[PDB]
Amino acid sequence: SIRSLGYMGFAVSDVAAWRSFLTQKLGLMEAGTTDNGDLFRIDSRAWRIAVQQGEVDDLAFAGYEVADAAGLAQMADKLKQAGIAVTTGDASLARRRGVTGLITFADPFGLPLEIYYGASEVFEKPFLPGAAVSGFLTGEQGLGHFVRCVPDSDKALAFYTDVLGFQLSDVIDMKMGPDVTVPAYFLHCNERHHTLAIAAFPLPKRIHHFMLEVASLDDVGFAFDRVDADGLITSTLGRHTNDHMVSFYASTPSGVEVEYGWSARTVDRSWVVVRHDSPSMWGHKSVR
Amino acid sequence: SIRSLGYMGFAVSDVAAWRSFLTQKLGLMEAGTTDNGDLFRIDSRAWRIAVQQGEVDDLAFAGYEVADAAGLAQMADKLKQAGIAVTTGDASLARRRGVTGLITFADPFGLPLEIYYGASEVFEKPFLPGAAVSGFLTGEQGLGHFVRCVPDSDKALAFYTDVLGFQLSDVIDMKMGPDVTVPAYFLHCNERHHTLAIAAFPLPKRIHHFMLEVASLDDVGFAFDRVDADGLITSTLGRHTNDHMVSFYASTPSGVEVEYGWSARTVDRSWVVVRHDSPSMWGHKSVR
Amino acid sequence: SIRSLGYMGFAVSDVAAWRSFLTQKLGLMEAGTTDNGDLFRIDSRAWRIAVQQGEVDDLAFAGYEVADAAGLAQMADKLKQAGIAVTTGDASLARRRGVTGLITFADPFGLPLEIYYGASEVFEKPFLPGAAVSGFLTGEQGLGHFVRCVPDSDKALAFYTDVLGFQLSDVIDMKMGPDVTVPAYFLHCNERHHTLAIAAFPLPKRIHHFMLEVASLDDVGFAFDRVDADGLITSTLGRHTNDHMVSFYASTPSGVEVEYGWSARTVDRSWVVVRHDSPSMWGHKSVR
Amino acid sequence: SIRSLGYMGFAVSDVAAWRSFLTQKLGLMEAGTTDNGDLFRIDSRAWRIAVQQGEVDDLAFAGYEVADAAGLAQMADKLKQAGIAVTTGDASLARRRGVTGLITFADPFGLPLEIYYGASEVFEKPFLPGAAVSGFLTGEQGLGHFVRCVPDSDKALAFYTDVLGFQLSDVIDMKMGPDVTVPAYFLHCNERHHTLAIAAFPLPKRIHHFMLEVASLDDVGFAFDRVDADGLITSTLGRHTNDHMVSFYASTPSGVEVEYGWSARTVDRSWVVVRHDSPSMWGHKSVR
Amino acid sequence: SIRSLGYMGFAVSDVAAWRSFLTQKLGLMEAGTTDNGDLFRIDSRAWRIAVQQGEVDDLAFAGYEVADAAGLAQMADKLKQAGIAVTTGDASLARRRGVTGLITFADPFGLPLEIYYGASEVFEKPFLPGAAVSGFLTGEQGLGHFVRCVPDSDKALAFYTDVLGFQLSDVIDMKMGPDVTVPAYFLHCNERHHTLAIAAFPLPKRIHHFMLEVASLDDVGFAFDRVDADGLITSTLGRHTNDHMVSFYASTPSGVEVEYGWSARTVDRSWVVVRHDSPSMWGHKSVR
Amino acid sequence: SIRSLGYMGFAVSDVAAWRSFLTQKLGLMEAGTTDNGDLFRIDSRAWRIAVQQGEVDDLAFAGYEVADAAGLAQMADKLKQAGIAVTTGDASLARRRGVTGLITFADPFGLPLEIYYGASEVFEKPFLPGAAVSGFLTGEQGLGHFVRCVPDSDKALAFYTDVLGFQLSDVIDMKMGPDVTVPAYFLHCNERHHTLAIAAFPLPKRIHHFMLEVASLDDVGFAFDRVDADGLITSTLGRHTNDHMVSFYASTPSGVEVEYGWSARTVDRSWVVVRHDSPSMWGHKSVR
Amino acid sequence: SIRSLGYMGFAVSDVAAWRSFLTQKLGLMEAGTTDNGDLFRIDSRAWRIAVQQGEVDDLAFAGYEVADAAGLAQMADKLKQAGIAVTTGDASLARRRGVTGLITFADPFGLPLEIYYGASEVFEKPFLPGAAVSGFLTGEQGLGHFVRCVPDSDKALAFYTDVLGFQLSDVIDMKMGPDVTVPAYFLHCNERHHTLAIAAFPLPKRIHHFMLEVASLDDVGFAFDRVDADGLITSTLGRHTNDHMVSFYASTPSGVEVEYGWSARTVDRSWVVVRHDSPSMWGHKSVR
Ligand SMILES: [Fe+2]
Ligand SMILES: [Fe+2]
Ligand SMILES: [Fe+2]
Ligand SMILES: [Fe+2]
Ligand SMILES: [Fe+2]
Ligand SMILES: [Fe+2]
Ligand SMILES: [Fe+2]
Ligand SMILES: [Fe+2]
Ligand SMILES: [Fe+2]
Ligand SMILES: [Fe+2]
Ligand SMILES: [Fe+2]
Ligand SMILES: [Fe+2]
Ligand SMILES: [Fe+2]
Ligand SMILES: [Fe+2]
Repeated sequence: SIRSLGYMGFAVSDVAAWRSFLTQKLGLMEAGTTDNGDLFRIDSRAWRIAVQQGEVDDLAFAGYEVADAAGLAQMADKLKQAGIAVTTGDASLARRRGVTGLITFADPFGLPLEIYYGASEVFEKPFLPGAAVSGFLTGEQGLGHFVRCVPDSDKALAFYTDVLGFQLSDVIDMKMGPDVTVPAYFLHCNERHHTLAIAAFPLPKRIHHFMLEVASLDDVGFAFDRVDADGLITSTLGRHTNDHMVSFYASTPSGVEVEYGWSARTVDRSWVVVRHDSPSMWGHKSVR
Repeated sequence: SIRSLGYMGFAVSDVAAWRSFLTQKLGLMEAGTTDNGDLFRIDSRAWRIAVQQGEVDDLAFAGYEVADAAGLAQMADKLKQAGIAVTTGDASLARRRGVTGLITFADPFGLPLEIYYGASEVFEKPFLPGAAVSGFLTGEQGLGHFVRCVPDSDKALAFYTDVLGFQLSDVIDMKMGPDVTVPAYFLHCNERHHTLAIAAFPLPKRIHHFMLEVASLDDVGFAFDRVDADGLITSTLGRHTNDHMVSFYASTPSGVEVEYGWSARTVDRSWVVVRHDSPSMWGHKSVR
Repeated sequence: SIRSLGYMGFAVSDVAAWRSFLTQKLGLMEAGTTDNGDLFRIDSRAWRIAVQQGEVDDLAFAGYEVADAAGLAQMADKLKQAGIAVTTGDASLARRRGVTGLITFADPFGLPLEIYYGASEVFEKPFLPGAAVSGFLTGEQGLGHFVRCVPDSDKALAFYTDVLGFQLSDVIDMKMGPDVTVPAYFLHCNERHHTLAIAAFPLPKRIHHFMLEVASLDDVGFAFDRVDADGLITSTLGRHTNDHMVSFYASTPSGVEVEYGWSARTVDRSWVVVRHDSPSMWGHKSVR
Repeated sequence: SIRSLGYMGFAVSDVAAWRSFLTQKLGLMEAGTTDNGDLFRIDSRAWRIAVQQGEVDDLAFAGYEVADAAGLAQMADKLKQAGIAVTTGDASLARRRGVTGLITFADPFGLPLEIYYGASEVFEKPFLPGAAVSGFLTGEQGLGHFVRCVPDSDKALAFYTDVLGFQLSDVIDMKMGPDVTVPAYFLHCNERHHTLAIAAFPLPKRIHHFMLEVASLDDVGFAFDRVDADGLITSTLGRHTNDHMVSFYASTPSGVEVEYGWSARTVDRSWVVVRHDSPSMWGHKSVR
Repeated sequence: SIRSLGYMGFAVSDVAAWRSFLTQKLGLMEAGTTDNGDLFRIDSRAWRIAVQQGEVDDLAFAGYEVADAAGLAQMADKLKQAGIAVTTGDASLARRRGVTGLITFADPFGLPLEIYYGASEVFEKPFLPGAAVSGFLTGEQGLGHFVRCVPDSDKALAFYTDVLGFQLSDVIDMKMGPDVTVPAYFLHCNERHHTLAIAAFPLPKRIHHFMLEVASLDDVGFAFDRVDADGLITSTLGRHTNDHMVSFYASTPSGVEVEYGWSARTVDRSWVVVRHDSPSMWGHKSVR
Repeated sequence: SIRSLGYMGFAVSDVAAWRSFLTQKLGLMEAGTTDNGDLFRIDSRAWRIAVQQGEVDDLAFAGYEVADAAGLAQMADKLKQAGIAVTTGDASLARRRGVTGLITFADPFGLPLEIYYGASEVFEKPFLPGAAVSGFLTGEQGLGHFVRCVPDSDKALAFYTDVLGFQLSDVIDMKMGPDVTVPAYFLHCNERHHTLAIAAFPLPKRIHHFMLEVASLDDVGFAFDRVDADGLITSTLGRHTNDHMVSFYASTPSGVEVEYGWSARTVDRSWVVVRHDSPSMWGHKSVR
Repeated sequence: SIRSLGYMGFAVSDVAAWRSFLTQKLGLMEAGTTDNGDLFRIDSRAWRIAVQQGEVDDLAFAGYEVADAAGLAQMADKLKQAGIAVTTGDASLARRRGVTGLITFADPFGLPLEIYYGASEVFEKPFLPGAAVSGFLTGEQGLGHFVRCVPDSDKALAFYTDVLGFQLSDVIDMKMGPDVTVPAYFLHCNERHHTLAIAAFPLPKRIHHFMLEVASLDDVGFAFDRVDADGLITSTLGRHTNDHMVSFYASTPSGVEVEYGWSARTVDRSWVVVRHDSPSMWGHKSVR
């Protein structure tokens, strides 16, 4: 059973731009370069984000974490029974990722996905942010979340809930013009309101944005100014209606956006599915 | 599995009287008028109470909330297996209610009931009460409760516990004269002591009263004076023996009573069924 | 320096009525009869209220407590310097009161007052209320408070603040008819909002009422019913604007009223004098 | 000794614009119209802000609160000894202000000031905001603060600290162009970081802005959108370096600005005077 | 100004009996033998109790602690001004006591007293009790207390309060037979209810008992059994009326009694002098 | 189901050296000598560590605790079904161990193991440490942990997880020279991070070390000095990467090492298996 | 009145060595270079430590902070009245230090001292440590402390307590060989146990060491390893007897030592002067 989103990899045209953006603007810690690419940390894990040179300028792969080898076995079985082509990652791939075991496959629309267990901790190399950030919120909530853009929401929903086991949190009916309303589905696999959201948005990328959550309002405020100085803000500060996250959005060097937030609410056992007609309570004025 | 009482609809002869009563006396928020009727809010939900023009001057329908589509499916199945005529609400009804999916049916004595999932939240339109009220208690406890008057308690009990899944909290043996003692059954479907009570009282209405719970004693005290000014109090302040709610009762424009209270105790896993011979510890002097 | 109101004595025409009223209706503990009269307790002190046979049917004397012999000396000095006739209570009076030392004198309008130190504690005879009362609030706040009716508020104010050292909390402009508005002054000598209030009300008694404070809302609710059963309620439950006490008023056998309340706010160092135009936020409907 | 800023009065050309702005945009409560003008509330006090028709379109007077009559006497004495012309407000003025006693005078540069005691509380008329605002922070910190623009900071400083008793919190060296740096002095008279700030800014008004503090971040976020809808924002959200208040600034109908904030830090006994070179840690981007 | 009782010395006929009694029965830590005698610890101080060979079999001296050299100077001055013969302890005595400076003198009835400052801490030799005791309560409350038996209470009271600065906590009128009632005065010099008590009891010793306070009820219960095994209990478990200490009394090898207790209440600024007619609420049955 | 490690027995060549080491250096309580050997306590249990004369100078047996007789039955069954030779301990062995029932068997490499239920508590003989130790952490976490050295980790892992039911916490890849990397597996059976660790280290003993956990940092610091005085430290203070325990290692008289630590983190339900490349975050410098 | 130690300046032969040592080993933040020298931060202040090129390789000056201009005036007066040559720092010096006002002078043995008020805060440039350090403890406790080596302790003591106003915390009798015992005096000017210590040690430097306090044990543990890697440790981890600080000592490039600690206890109003015979409870083994 998937416990959380553990890592993400980006294939970009300008690795140097990404390195500077992640460390200097967002405050991630540069963790060295390997055959896995330029590695970045936000907590005790050896790496959470990998940046590789590539033409797509987009998310290259995402890794979901299971608790142990038994969990990995369960997921592999579930995928096989669904008719999904799964490959047991070889020792070489596992070593490149710094994990104990992993299986690879793709979502219905081609995004490479990996499910693994036994990632590497580096408590002996204490996290030191590249910019003044009090801390990132990970732990049992994992890395954060991303919005997967798809041509068919229903097919995507079936795969992610029925095969991968994500549960629906809520739905937001996104009004994109008079004749267009697109539902965005927010899914969770742990306490974090959503680890994955699915929407049929007409975008050139695999994801609309990925999100990192910090520990204090000041972390967000300071980062906003750092990013704004280079004219990269896409949405002003605001609070979402569903996860109640206070955040701003900015453009990464690949055009993909990043959401930097704080104070999101979590999902509990008493949670009930609801719907919203707006994605924000206040703020989030588009400056794109 | 029913999680809570989510909404109620009243069909009344004087809509204007009801609008003024709910907002000015009780402090609910006017949420506009639609084909669902005059809508009123007490929290983040788009509406909790609907008032429509009608001859009965009584509760027209009540909606019970399930967590998701799977829960809706379970309830529909349970009702069918019991031989209850259930209708899957059409898109038109779902849109009128602002819900994602719903099924309709009636209790053994004709009260229209609806079970739904995915109601609408409006966090972007912050709740502002029509009178000075610090807040209403809803959340996982839902809207509040109401007492269903029935000609046969046993038949009602079987339907609500065996088919709808409510659990018994306790029973109060209501002494109505020397030769008449009527048991009132209090049922819960969540932490709230009771979301539904059943009693064979000789009343012209479907319910004896509905109850709204507020956040502080002052909310109750101030509302009492507002209502008393118009001579609408039916019972003085008092505390119930079973749910320990401190409340007063007042008459709505339809003759149906409303209970306005604070500080009720909740039901836990260690709860045991008990019986009482009085409905109140103190107060609740009838001024009818 | 006066620390609190320590005890009160009533001279009544019907001692038996008072005994039954204090124990059975209010829940005080009968503490025996001595040459000090019928004694009643509300806490660890040997007695707080004394009832003696007398014609006035009113408050006979009140005792204010100082911390020690030095404090007693200071007050005696302050009174003498003001030209007040003070008498050092003799051993006989001190023994009758159960105190270590005391001085006696009268307020400008004839109320016998006593200032003493070293009252008797009886921890070995644990307090057991005469009715179900969770507890009375005394401690550093003392016995409670009473409203002294006077023919001239200014003369009374000068004596109580300038000579006795009470400090003003606030003032309420009591509208008693179109052509009559009487200011009521509320004074404190410790954390309790007011230990004494002064008003020029046209009453046949020395005090409008005395107040006892209990530990929970239920103590008040249950007592209300006990008193109401005998038709002795004079004001329904309500909350005051100044001390925020939730209370009801009832008539004692002497016609003097008693206020029975809970949850009053205290005065701190940041306190500032204010004025009010109403004595109650809600409730306190006169049923006299 | 001045305890806090208690009330403010504005003399404006468009009273209707102000009424709508204060209630609908900021969420203040309309408290009626008297010979004191249109009254607005933010807490239990009968009024905190008065709006009168006038030509100046600016702050007309400010009232500082003392604890009692003795405090009023002390301040009057202090002012007289300093050679300031003080007038004991007559009963008529006191009644218009709803206070017990007050003295009037002006600061060195003509701003009418009033020091009073015994303002009116209206707990019986519970505060109900004109817009969704969880609450305003007042209490011992008073109304909020305002920045007094003066032609000579040193003369202003001497008057406010030496005569009125305000204490310096800190100083910010405001860089207004290459050849101009103006120090802004922040003063406190209670826990609130500053109740008054003084700066020699070249402005047509007596004050740069006045500030109201709310209870939650959402209060600020929602108000920002309400104000932004009418294009009245002058500074984006940001946090100050000295009081650590998270706020935005907006233009009132008189051109005077209002700061609406949350989460300011307070001053304690361990406080030490410091200096800053920037007024904001992040945000507060001028959109004027 | 005296801060607390810091140490005590006993001159006994059987040093070995005392050593075994203090360590094995009471749980004190043996701290070695010096020219100061056999030393015992209960906390971080180098010693709190000294046992020397002597004929009196009683308390030989007691040391009161001041905060510093200035405090020592003040006390010496106060004693001289009172006509008390004070001797500045010489380096030899200071070294024997392990203190920085001290003055010696005697109470009106011959008990040698010492006031000192700068005692020795031995944090490097962690306290290890001689029996299972969770801990002793000392800190700002000092060593504990003792009851000084005197032939004239008034003379003793004057010396201890007027010269040494102790303050009265309360008085207990000890009924010793029909024709004899002796007042016991309890005095404090810090938070501990009493550090010294004075009574004119007809005893052959300088003190009735000394008291040590432990951290838990079990410490008392276990010690009771250890002492009871040797038939040394003089009073069963009980709770005092004034300090609310739960304790038992036992006989030391010198006939002087020791009180071993737990959970005493402290004295605060709001404390007022009171009187009691019994020394115990419950228990303390004499088995002498 | 195994609840914890309950006791351990050592067979040593120098019993006297062990007695002095455990009590004087580590602070364990000497609990007498029986046919079970020299017994030592760390909490309420009659004994936790037994020292017997023997040639191996190593761990002789370890006892795992189940909750009751049903649990014992389950484990016996599980072992039998796995083909392990289990012997139901006879009354004589049970009496020697002070347990109610037990079964004996051996791990795949010859270590005698015992699973038992109903050990003896001795609350009537309160724990008193042999050295200044505030306390040991046991309770639901049991005695502590030990590292089992084995020739084949996989065979050991299968036995301990599949048969005994331990769960994997994490793995540390121990770099022992350029051509040697040995994985150490850490297993838990309760909240304690690990009760057992398995590694194929080339050591002459059955275990690398056993660990005792104390309540405060000072307990560790003081013990370090006691042990260092005799030159027995093998690793300086440091903190582990996996359990986050702050500890030092020392040599026992048998050559087997003991780890003495504080502040380890526990394992919860959200725990996920991870891997590390270093066993320590800081410190733990080998001084062997 | 001196509130705390605010800043320190070092005049060193190798500025580059110091820069690398402070940032990489200790984790201070490099704050730029000015005419005040290389500046380093540990909190919101613009700088706390300045490093200048110089021959002495020692502490060049220390700055003590007063609350405001009045405090500065008081200290200047106190120094003048004592016959100390004080110089009012000129605008140039104040600007170089980044303070509002300051006075300069020297201690009896030539150490340049400065007392100032109104230092610069830089909240807009959030602190980012040069190494992984969770945080430094400053606030009302100031920078930390240093031990001033003097040829005559009594003369130094008189100056620091009688003129500068420091208060004695405690004394440690340092045994430096059989025929030498030197008392070290620890003084405080706020809650920090000691801001200054004085001892007549035979050292070539003005101070034995300066101390920085961090927020967690790990900060100390990690720094220890960083420093140990270069062989700069002078004392192993240990805890002091007087301030209870857990720390290690290391050599700076100037030979002066630095103490890096955590968890020191503070001084309160109940504090009493004591003496110790050892400076450490455990650890602090000299490896010099
Ligand atoms: Fe879920
Ligand atoms: Fe997002
Ligand atoms: Fe239930
Ligand atoms: Fe009800
Ligand atoms: Fe007061
Ligand atoms: Fe009253
Ligand atoms: Fe101040
Ligand atoms: Fe402001
Ligand atoms: Fe006292
Ligand atoms: Fe005692
Ligand atoms: Fe587990
Ligand atoms: Fe270990
Ligand atoms: Fe001090
Ligand atoms: Fe130090």
